[PDB]
Amino acid sequence: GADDDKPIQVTQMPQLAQQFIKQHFSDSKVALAKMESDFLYKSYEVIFTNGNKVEFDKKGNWEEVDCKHTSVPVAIIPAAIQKYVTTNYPDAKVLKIERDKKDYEVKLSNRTELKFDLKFNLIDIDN
Amino acid sequence: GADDDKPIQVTQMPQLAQQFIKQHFSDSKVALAKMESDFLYKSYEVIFTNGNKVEFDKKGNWEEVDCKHTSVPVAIIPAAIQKYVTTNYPDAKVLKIERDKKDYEVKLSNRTELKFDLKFNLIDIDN
Ligand SMILES: [Ca+2]
Ligand SMILES: [Ca+2]
Ligand SMILES: [Ca+2]
Ligand SMILES: [Ca+2]
Ligand SMILES: [Ca+2]
Repeated sequence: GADDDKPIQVTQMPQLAQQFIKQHFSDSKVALAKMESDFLYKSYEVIFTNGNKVEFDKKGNWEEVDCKHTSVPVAIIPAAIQKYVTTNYPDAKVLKIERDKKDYEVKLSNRTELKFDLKFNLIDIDN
Repeated sequence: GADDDKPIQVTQMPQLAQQFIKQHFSDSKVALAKMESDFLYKSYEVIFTNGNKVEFDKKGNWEEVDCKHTSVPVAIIPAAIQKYVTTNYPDAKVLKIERDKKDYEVKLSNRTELKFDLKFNLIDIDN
């Protein structure tokens, strides 16, 4: 829970996560890194000085990239999802992307939320 | 996709969905009901005249209750989740709840989003 939050240095994060930050957020500055946990999970969150955030699983694989203050770096977005978005919502940016073992969620700047299965088939549009 | 939306009467929705509306939204008025679909899914959405929405799977089982204009009827919220929310966020209402085959998402009026597994163990807090 919230009481279990533990601030850490970026160097205490999994190496996969450290690499991801360097790869995609080289131009951003880290405001706070923490380990988030409860009885049955552990994750890592990094918040940048512009308010954007990335959350990683215990292995350092991203699970949430929330760039609502700018937009999500395109390299992170699966090509089939980027094509769907740029075809059908050409005036929107992707503000957040999430993934788990079953789907991707994408939140657009026009407030639409899309969900895709792991084979990038559309399974929900919410406006 | 958006082009496939098909407006319908509420009586064309699965009976489980019709029952859910009557059970929990007796005081609301239906503005629009539709079948939503793409190649690999079908769902049903009902929007009320106050802007709240419920989405159901093809069988009429709710998957999203978005009551951001009021709050989610408490009877819909699993007891363990209601207890977590009312303990740790006593000033918040639940504005949306979602579920799938693996987790529940809950969005609170203070903008916090919580995720629980199907056994109601906390697996994410996002602020
Ligand atoms: Ca939908
Ligand atoms: Ca939905
Ligand atoms: Ca989800
Ligand atoms: Ca989190
Ligand atoms: Ca998260």
